[PDB]
Amino acid sequence: VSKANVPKIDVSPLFGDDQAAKMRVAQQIDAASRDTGFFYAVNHGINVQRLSQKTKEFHMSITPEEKWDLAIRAYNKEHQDQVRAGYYLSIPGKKAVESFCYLNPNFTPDHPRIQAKTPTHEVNVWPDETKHPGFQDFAEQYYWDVFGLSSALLKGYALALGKEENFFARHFKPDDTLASVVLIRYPYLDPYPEAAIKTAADGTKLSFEWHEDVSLITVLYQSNVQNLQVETAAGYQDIEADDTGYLINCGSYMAHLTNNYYKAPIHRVKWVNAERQSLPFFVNLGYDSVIDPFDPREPNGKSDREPLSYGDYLQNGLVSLINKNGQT
Ligand SMILES: C[S@](=O)C[C@H](C(=O)O)N1C(=O)[C@@H](NC(=O)CCC[C@H](N)C(=O)O)[C@H]1S
Ligand SMILES: [Fe+2]
Repeated sequence: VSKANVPKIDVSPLFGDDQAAKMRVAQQIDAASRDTGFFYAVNHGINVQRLSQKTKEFHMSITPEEKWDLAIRAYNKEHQDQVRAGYYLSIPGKKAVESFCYLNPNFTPDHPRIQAKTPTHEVNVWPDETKHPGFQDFAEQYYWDVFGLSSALLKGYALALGKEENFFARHFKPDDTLASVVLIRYPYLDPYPEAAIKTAADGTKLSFEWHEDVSLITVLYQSNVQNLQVETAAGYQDIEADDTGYLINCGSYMAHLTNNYYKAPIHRVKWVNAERQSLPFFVNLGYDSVIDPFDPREPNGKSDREPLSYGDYLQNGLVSLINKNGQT
């Protein structure tokens, strides 16, 4: 299988005030977005080793009792309000992956969207502090650290598209973003259950089938175990692992907004019998954010797509994905 072109882009100018340097970053983002659709963000400023250590400590110490107590509705009918946030359980013998999802820490019981019980907004659930000292605080701070990186990246994408740098970022705000963190555990298992292994039409053993992301962009930390593949005209290609960088790609909202100038790349997860982490941040806008679709290939910038609200986009997409590839 050939290796995918995934360049490493030094994104540090996007945090500063050197506008020319920022355009040179934007060109690299443009190039990667028009090629395979992936790049690694390097010099991003985030302590990923500490993220992976705190995440390991949580995954390896949470107990079965705690998983039920935090479980989303799909696993625990008592928890009707938890569609998105909480624990996603494994099924020994059938489903290997397990994960924990949390949303904007500002979605508190007094937040006006929580009061209105607006879809896709939830108050996060957390384990007991004494059993997981430091974990909630760590995870909440991680949310804001990756939010800051994501805001810088959105400035780069906006420049790359010929827009002013706050074109996306002005819709990405601490008080209302629908962005989520997922702390995914892919375990080592001996024997590994065949029912937990899917098989692609080409024969490749998979843990998660082909999909486009439900996001504006995805900002991903993973361990140094190769597993991702991207579909290109060349066929599926392997994305090399880099546990020092953030793997970045566009989701299908970006594809809508840009009339597919920046495609949401189709990708999938190969089956690997290895204990590893996958820690995506899904960059979602606010529930009522609307960006007028455009097309940077057309002289007048005009597109024949209708405007779509982020909240409608997100609620439909999350359901569709579960229907396509199954409840994670
Ligand atoms: C790089 S790979 O595609 C990332 C990863 C994986 O399996 O490692 N994936 C997931 O997990 C899949 N994504 C989802 O199921 C969407 C989760 C959305 C989330 N529960 C939310 O409420 O925001 C996909 S995006
Ligand atoms: Fe994905």
